[PDB]
Amino acid sequence: WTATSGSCKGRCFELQEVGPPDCRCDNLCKSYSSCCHDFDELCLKTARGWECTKDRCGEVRNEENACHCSEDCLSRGDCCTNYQVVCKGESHWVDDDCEEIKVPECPAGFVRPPLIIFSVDGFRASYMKKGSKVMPNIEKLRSCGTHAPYMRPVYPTKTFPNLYTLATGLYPESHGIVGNSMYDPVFDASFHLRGREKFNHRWWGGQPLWITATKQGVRAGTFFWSVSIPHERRILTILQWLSLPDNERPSVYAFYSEQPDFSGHKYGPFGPEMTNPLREIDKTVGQLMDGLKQLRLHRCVNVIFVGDHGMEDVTCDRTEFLSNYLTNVDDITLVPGTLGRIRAKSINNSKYDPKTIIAALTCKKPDQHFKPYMKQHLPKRLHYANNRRIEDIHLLVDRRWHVARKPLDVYKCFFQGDHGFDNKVNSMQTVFVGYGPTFKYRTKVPPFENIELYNVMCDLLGLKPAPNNGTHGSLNHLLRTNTFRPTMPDEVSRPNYPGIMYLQSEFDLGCTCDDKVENKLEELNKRLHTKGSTKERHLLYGRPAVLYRTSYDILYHTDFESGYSEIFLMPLWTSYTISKQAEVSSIPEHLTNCVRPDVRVSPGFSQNCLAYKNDKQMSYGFLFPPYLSSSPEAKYDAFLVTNMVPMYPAFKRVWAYFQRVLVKKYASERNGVNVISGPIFDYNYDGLRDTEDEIKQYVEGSSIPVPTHYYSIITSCLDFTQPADKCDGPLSVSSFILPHRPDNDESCNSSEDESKWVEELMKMHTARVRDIEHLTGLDFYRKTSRSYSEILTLKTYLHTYESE
Ligand SMILES: *[C@@H]1O[C@H](CO)[C@@H](O[C@@H]2O[C@H](CO)[C@@H](O[C@@H]3O[C@H](CO[C@H]4O[C@H](CO)[C@@H](O)[C@H](O[C@H]5O[C@H](CO)[C@@H](O)[C@H](O)[C@@H]5O[C@H]5O[C@H](CO)[C@@H](O)[C@H](O)[C@@H]5O)[C@@H]4O)[C@@H](O)[C@H](O[C@H]4O[C@H](CO)[C@@H](O)[C@H](O)[C@@H]4O[C@H]4O[C@H](CO)[C@@H](O)[C@H](O)[C@@H]4O)[C@@H]3O)[C@H](O)[C@H]2NC(C)=O)[C@H](O)[C@H]1NC(C)=O
Ligand SMILES: Cc1nnn(Cc2cc(C(F)(F)F)ccc2CCC(=O)N2CCC(CC[S@@](=O)c3ncc(S(N)(=O)=O)s3)CC2)n1
Ligand SMILES: [Ca+2]
Ligand SMILES: [Ca+2]
Ligand SMILES: [Cl-]
Ligand SMILES: [K+]
Ligand code: NA
Ligand SMILES: [Zn+2]
Repeated sequence: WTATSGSCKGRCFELQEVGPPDCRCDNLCKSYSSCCHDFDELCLKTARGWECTKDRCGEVRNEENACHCSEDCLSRGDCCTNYQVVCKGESHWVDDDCEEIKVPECPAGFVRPPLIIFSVDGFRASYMKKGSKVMPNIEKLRSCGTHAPYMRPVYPTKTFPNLYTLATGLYPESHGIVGNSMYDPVFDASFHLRGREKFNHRWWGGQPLWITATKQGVRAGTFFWSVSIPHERRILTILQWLSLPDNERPSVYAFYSEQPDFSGHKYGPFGPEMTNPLREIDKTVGQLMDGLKQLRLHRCVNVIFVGDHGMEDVTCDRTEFLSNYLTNVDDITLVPGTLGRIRAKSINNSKYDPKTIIAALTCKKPDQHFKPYMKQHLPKRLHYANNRRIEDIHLLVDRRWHVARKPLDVYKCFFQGDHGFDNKVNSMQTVFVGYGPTFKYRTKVPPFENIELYNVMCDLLGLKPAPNNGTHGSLNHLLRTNTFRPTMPDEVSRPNYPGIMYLQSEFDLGCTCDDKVENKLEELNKRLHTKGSTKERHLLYGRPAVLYRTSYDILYHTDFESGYSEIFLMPLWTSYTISKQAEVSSIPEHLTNCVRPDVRVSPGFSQNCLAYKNDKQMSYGFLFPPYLSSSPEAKYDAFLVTNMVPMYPAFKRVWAYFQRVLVKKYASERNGVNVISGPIFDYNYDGLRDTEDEIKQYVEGSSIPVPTHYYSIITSCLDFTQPADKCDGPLSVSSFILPHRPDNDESCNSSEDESKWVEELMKMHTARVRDIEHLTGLDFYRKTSRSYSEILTLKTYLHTYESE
């Protein structure tokens, strides 16, 4: 209930909201059906439009006008944004040359440069180039400020998850806004775009920037705008707030445009109808910048122009129907469209089986335009699992397609655009420009992820960020000043360096190897290798630091070095360098099933071959590949029991092709590579390293835990004219986190040779180094020549494999 008979007089776009039944005058009151009776009359004036004209200059103030051209308007803070251009001979901001903003040039009383976030819905990254002729204000912000070629959104690439990620620095799984539509089974409640459940605070986790600011004594303008407030009025409201007294004036503001998304859905991303929305957005930027210039704020404010996601060509004829695969289609609930999420229609149906739904959806049609996953099997880079609002069964839909339950859902076309697909898809990428005293001048930065921006907005305002998924410091290169200078994390566990401590006969592991094959030149030599003489070649960036409490050993070899876990009975990491000139060899026939005890590591902290023999599902692989041994004698090291890891036969196909073919391919293409590989245990799919008590599967009969995934980090010189092991400058990296699965059901062409499917699999499971850090508790690149912030940027890089 709302007692709508209060008044909005002197309360228009008030910044503190009032409690029901008292009526509201804030920028969300329309969205709550709570505005006072006179809110339209007083707060949404439109009389005489939005621009001063020659005949209005010096007029007598008429409070009915939408904005003013009278002499007092500047000190009142309510002039039309073009007032000084029409009435005082000034130039539009867009017509002024770019001039470096070295320091904030702010009116007295400003304690910090304000931040204005200019957010645009569905603003696809390529609009910056393809629309540049019709967006002169945006183009000047871009060329004169700091810009990225694109900014990566989060998955799903929809509005609500992405705006809230922008606001919090959190993945959707952590902030809780996992879609535009959700069912929370603990609440037993549904969140939808229409309706009122979405206003309940219980959906919205983390700490968004406006709360962060308020808690630390920095005032914030309200970020949300009811859809019927026109853009001109949003801009004028911000500019009016910027004229508040010092004690009342916010330091952080957001504008939001529903365009170009709205028109994109109707017309496709490049429909000829798209030029006009782009022009109109540009005009709105121009109104802000002119208005800031009038207030002497154009060289004071930091402005961020940022999108939530892009837009793809999608029509209703490109819909896949679950009714074509499932016999039981009425026993499921589908969240449909550019992704799918499936759960049982009724929790009383004991016949509902996810395994049989997955199987009925797996590789059933030759051109099938979606792929089912149990959520824990989705690519780890999507970080899309650890939330009860994310259904166990997921469908990753191909770009340009939809999925629906039944044909009647789609005809009971309108639309030519949509979005929501995998966040590496080129059409889903969006934009970032920063312009202001605190951003760099005329500077292009590499693409980055939108989860990073919260930290930077905090830096811009002198705020300590709440705990988030950004890597704070990774975007320091965007900033002229207010950089954040973190210290590397301290190592928690120091390694042991075991020497030869065990005789061969102390091992009863059921392993065999044909290696009784016998010199002081080459005996001193092999001793030096075991003591670390080649470690500078294979460990190029220092050993990784272990950031949690555990017991592990460093093991040196000619060809590779490893950090061996006494708790998990395998390496945490294995590091090796393969030059451009390295040669690939086969496993000799006599060594095919060779596994050799490691005389540095106790039988009690070793794996055993008998467990693998007994476990009919599980085989083994090696982390340092025998194929890349530097010599026949060095090859014996590769068969140590301490280089062995549990592998499903199905996975061995993948891993063998990576090791035998791809590593050498990358070393040829990149002029040598350094490789760090290892196991990952994430049984609770939270993106973080499991403790021992979280492990759900062991090699039958043993204490050997089975990884959920295998990683590799592949580093070389960014200047590929220099070999990876003699690189003077910046590094280049690509990484993956491969799911350790007992079948290759994910890969529909897996019956073909590995050359036709393995690399496509690996591309899908591309990863950042930081993703592997979360998953292992390890900290990489500890000893380079490079600045730490540069290394943090390196750690957030994702190799996406999309074209330009
Ligand atoms: C991305 O960045 C984020 C932010 O840094 C990372 O998320 C953090 O991860 C931590 C570990 O998973 C986690 O720490 C836990 O916090 C518990 C207190 O949590 C509440 O308070 C905080 C602080 O304000 C708040 O942020 C939390 O918000 C979550 O939950 C609400 C619902 O209340 C949601 O609205 C909100 O969206 C958010 O949800 C997300 O996180 C929760 C987990 O907290 C998930 O379940 C959701 O799916 C969603 O992803 C909470 O309101 C604290 O109680 C935990 O303590 C347990 O573990 C410790 C280990 O130190 C143990 O010693 C204790 O005994 C304790 O265990 C007891 O409870 C167990 C569970 O009931 C029980 O099994 C035991 O037997 C014990 O009784 C723990 O410290 C932190 O909350 C989140 N923060 C956020 C915002 O998500 C994230 O990891 C990053 N991602 C990556 C990939 O790096
Ligand atoms: C979510 C969310 N989380 N935090 N915020 C606040 C926020 C943060 C930022 C940030 F962080 F960048 F700084 C910027 C701007 C805002 C305000 C957005 C705003 O005023 N909105 C009201 C209108 C809504 C339209 C839905 S309908 O038009 C559609 N729904 C879904 C659609 S689609 N395109 O199909 O996915 S369109 C959007 C929100 N909003
Ligand atoms: Ca959007
Ligand atoms: Ca985990
Ligand atoms: Cl959704
Ligand atoms: K076996
Ligand atoms: Na297959
Ligand atoms: Zn949209």
